[PDB]
Amino acid sequence: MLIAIEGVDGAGKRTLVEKLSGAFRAAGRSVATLAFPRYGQSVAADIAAEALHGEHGDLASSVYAMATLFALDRAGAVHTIQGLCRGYDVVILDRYVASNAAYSAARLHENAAGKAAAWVQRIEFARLGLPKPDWQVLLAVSAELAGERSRGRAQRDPGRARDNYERDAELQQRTGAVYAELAAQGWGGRWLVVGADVDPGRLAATLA
Amino acid sequence: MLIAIEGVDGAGKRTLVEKLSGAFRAAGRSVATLAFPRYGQSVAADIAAEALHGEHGDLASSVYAMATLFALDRAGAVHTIQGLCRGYDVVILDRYVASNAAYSAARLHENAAGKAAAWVQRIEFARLGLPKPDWQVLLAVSAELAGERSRGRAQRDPGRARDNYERDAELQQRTGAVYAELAAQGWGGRWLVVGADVDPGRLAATLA
Ligand SMILES: Cc1cn([C@H]2C[C@H](O)[C@@H](COP(=O)(O)OP(=O)(O)OP(=O)(O)O)O2)c(=O)[nH]c1=O
Ligand SMILES: Cc1cn([C@H]2C[C@H](O)[C@@H](COP(=O)(O)OP(=O)(O)OP(=O)(O)O)O2)c(=O)[nH]c1=O
Ligand SMILES: [Mg+2]
Ligand SMILES: [Mg+2]
Repeated sequence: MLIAIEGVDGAGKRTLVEKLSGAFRAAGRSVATLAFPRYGQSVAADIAAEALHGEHGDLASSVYAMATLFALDRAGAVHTIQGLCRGYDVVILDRYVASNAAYSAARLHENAAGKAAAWVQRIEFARLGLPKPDWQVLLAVSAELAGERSRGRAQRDPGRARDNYERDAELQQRTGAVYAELAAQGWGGRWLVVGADVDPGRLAATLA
Repeated sequence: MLIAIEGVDGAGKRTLVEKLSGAFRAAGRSVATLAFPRYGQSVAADIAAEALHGEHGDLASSVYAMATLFALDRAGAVHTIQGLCRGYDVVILDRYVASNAAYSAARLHENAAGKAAAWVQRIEFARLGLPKPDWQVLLAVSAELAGERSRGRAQRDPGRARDNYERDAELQQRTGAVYAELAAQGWGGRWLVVGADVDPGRLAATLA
C-alpha cells in the first residue's frame, strides 16, 4: 500500500510520518518511508530548493518551471517507489504529487478544478507514470500555526532558513485551501483529512 | 576526441556534422554522433521543446528554467558521452554546453563575460560533470540567411514549425554575437570558427 502525507509547510507532516510508521510497525506491518523533494539524490530537487533560496536567476519566478523540477525529481524515483511497494507492506511518502497541484494552483490563484492541477495530473500520473497513491492524508492545520512552526524552525536551526514559499503567508493560506478542495474531490485517489490531534493508532487502522 | 558543433538555428550544423563524420571516416577514424536536445530520450528535453512551442504555462518565459532543462538533459547523457569517447576515435556533438551559454546570455541581453555564461560554466561543467570538449566549432553564418533556412524548413515540413526562439530574429542575432565572443575567449575549450563554405576534409584534418 502506498500512502502520501500532504499539507502546507510546518503542518507537522514529518512527525506524522514517524508516528504513523510506528503505529504500522506496532501492528506487525513492515514500513518504508520516502520524502520529496529528494534533496541530494535529484539534481532537479537541489536546484529547486536553491532557486527558492534566491539562486538561479529567474527560475523560481516561473510557476511551471518549479513544478517541472519537482515532477522530474519524482520521475527519477519511479523505480525506487515501485521497489519499496513490493518490498514492504506499507510505503509512506512525505509529500507527493498533490503537493505540486496544491502549490502550483495557489501560486496562480487558481482552485483545484483549475489549469495547474489538471496539468500536474496529465504530466506526473499519466505521462511520467507515477503510481497513484492508495491514500492521501491531508494534515490540515491553521495557516497561522503552520507559519509559526516554520518561523520557529528557522530561528533555532541556521540550516533551515525559510524559503520564498514559506515567507509568503498568503500563498501558504491559498495552498491550504486548494488542498482541502483536492481532498474533497478525491484528486488522484482517496483522501483522509486529519488534524494535529489525530491518533496514529486509529489512523494506521483506517489506512491498513 | 570530443568535438561540439555550435551555431544559431538554421546555421547548417546538422549538415556539417554529416559531412564532417564522412571526412573523419574517409581518414580511417571511427565516428559517433549525438545531438542535443535528446528528444525522446530526455523528459527535460521534450518538455523544453514543448514549452518553446507554446505549452507548459510560464515555463518558457524563464531564461534559467529553460537553461536548466537543457542542462538536465545533458546531465542524463554523461555516461552515454563517456561511453562513446572510449568506443570511437571521434565523437561529434550537434550542439552542446555552449548552446546554453550563448542563448541564455542573448535572451538576457548579456555578453559572453556575463552572469548567464558564468552560471552555465559552474553548473554544467563543474557541478554536473559534463566533459569539456577538445574542440568547439562555431558555424558562423549571417543572421538573415540562418533565419531564411529556419523559415524554409517550416514551410516544407509541418513537423518542423519554428519555435519561440526561432521566431525571435533579434534573439538569433544576439545569440550569434555571443557565440563569436565565446569562441574568441576559448570558453570551455579551444574553438574554431568556420563559414558555410568550409571544406569538410581540411576541417577534419585540423580537428584530427
Ligand atoms: C514535493 C513538492 C514540494 N513543493 C513545495 C512545498 C514547499 O513549499 C517547497 C519545499 O519542499 P519541502 O518538502 O517543504 O522541503 P524544504 O526544502 O522546505 O526542506 P525542510 O523540510 O528540510 O525545511 O516546495 C511543491 O511545490 N511541489 C512538490 O511536488
Ligand atoms: C542544447 C541546447 C539548445 N538550446 C536552444 C537552441 C534552440 O533555439 C532551441 C531548440 O534546440 P534545437 O537543437 O534547435 O532543436 P529543435 O527543437 O529546434 O529541433 P529541429 O532541429 O528538429 O527543428 O534550444 C539552448 O538554448 N540550450 C541548449 O543547451
Ligand atoms: Mg518547506
Ligand atoms: Mg531550432
